Amino acid sequence: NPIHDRTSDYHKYLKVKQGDSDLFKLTVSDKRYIWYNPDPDERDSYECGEIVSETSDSFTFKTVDGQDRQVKKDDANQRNPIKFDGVEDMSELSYLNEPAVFHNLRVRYNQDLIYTYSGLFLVAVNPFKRIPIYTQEMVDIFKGRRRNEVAPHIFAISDVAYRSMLDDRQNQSLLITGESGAGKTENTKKVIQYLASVAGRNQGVLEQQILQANPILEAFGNAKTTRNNNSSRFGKFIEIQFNNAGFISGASIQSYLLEKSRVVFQSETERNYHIFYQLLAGATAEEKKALHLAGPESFNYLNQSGCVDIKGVSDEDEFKITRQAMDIVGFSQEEQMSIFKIIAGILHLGNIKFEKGAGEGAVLKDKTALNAASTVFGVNPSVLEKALMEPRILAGRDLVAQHLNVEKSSSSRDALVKALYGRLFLWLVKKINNVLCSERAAYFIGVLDISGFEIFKVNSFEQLCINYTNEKLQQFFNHHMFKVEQEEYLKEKINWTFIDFGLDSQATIDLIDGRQPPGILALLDEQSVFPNATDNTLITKLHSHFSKKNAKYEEPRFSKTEFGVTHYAGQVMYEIQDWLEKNKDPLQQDLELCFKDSSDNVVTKLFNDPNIASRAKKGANFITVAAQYKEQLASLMATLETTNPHFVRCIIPNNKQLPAKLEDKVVLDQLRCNGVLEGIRITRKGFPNRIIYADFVKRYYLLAPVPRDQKATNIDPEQYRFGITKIFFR
Ligand SMILES: Nc1ncnc2c1ncn2[C@@H]1O[C@H](COP(=O)(O)OP(=O)(O)O)[C@@H](O)[C@H]1O
Ligand code: VO4
Ligand SMILES: [Mg+2]
Repeated sequence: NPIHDRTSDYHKYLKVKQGDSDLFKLTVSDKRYIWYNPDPDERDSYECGEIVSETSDSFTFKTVDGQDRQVKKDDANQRNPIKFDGVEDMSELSYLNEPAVFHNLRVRYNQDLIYTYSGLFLVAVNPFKRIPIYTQEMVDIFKGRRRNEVAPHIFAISDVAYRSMLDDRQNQSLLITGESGAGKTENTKKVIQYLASVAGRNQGVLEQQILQANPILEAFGNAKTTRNNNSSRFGKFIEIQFNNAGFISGASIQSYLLEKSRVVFQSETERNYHIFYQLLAGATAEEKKALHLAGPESFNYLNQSGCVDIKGVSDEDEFKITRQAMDIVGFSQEEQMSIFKIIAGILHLGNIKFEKGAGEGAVLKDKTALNAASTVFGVNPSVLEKALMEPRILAGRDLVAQHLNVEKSSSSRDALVKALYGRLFLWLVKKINNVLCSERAAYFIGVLDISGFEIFKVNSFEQLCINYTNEKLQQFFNHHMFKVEQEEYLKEKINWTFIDFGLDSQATIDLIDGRQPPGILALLDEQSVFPNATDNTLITKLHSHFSKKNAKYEEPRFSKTEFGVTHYAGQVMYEIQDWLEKNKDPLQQDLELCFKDSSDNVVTKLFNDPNIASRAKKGANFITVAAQYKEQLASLMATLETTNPHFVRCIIPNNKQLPAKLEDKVVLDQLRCNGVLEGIRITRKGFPNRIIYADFVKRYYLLAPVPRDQKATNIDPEQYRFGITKIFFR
């Protein structure tokens, strides 16, 4: 038993190293310590000091340098006894304080132990390096073990969810939180791997396909951002489905909010979606020929950030992986080819150069890019050109051709690319889901991997929707961990004295998505269907409604085009530029007519399938992006509310994507804003386990002298409470 064998990889990689003679000595010391701030300005940088004296209300301690300091016992952050250093469950700590919590995570991190329990949920600190803890052998160990019998691991939280599914015959969810680059997506992948393994029908196809969906989605939905070289630029809710038996019956992926604008624009040093680089790199010369491709430097859509490659990554090699995945998922050779033609057409489109013509309306002097694109997409070039520069619209009922200028024509070509891309993405997912749909699921374990909280020099509409989503997910944790928990206690009249954990994202949530009074999204929507609205009228309106009126909102004095929102993770300044267009998400209809006529089977679907091509209508207008997403999100949350949730809090160690470099301020801000300590305090202070008397009696009347057919209901009364319908236990 590797679990017992100090020589096992399990022991080696998942357990705290045996401390030494000396350590033993320090461990038995009678000395007492405190965590303190050598510099009170830097409240997150602590030192260890020996408590030398004490009064009824204070502690006197020595500082590093050796000097002595005094503190109210009240404000003291006592250091836990060293035997606690590296503890698997921080709820065991005697002293629950910031520096102590960070310390324990630091101890574990320093020996490559990235997983640590915080009471009922898991904390995962990104290592920024490979740790061999995810092998089959590793998986095998977790298999069916109680959380308590094994070390903290994403596999273990996965097993528990799985057991709870089968035990309670209830659906579950694995909610993995974190800011951008925290490790949500790596963890998610581990969750899937585990489930596939432990509930996989052995004798691995459905299962491998489930697995294989991954690289396809990431090649098309991930990109290098300044915070993450493999940033998920869309969110996903993966439903792992199981039959009555507990075997994996299927899976389903729901995608959210693809950052379509990345296809046409990328900030300095970032990348466009990986796929673009994989194709250019992994394409054959025969393919490169037929697609009229060159290197990324030859394309405006890939040659503006200053970055075409990611250290340690081989686009050409990933291309092969993407392709095999498509192969395993089942995409036909023809399908794949159309897929690449679409990518290639996008690239050429991007190369179209509009020029001012006669007067205002634009002209296209060189048709190379235009012809190349038309040729790969299987659409008519003149038709496409007219659709770009002179699209037709109704003026009342009259039909008028517009004559767009250089700026509008480019924006339109951009809009066409974005729709091509977003719809291709949706098609890839739908294609994947259809392959994976083969059973009327008895249960599911849903894994949520969203784009996490992010802040850039320029935060736009995409950032707002992302951060809003992260704010809602945090609220869901708050709700679950504290709101609902206490209500049960209070409900069951167990004499719980309500505690205010001080964590509440409601006000921020409301500021954003409130109806009445209207929040930011409501106002954006109103202005969005207002004929004379401009980004300027929009911002003015936001300010008029929230400036000096909403606590979570700020109208900055240093800018006229930005507004600030105070999220759980920090305040973010948003630039209003393009918001109406972004919310409206327009696309000239003549563009769509051009594409519905494509000789390409895939292109056709993107434009002809109402599942992909159709826009929903809200009265006299089509639905906006905001309303639409707000709705998707609300629906997600409702679904989650029907599951038994398990939280994984991913923690980023620093902002450099470096291993072995745990930054205290970095980590502490996350622990603070995620509600980690409060969450530990609740686990401690309260009563996790509870059972209705009758299901308790019925279940086991056997330990009894007691019938099977409440009050009657030895074991110690310290760890138990008597509720009004159930009894509670620790
Ligand atoms: N458990 C882990 N093991 C190894 N590397 C990891 C782990 N978790 C995260 N990483 C590293 O951090 C990077 C960002 O992680 P990721 O899951 O993509 O973040 P996000 O939370 O943004 O999804 C990964 O590409 C990988 O380099
Ligand atoms: O960087 V991530 O949080 O996958 O968008
Ligand atoms: Mg991710």
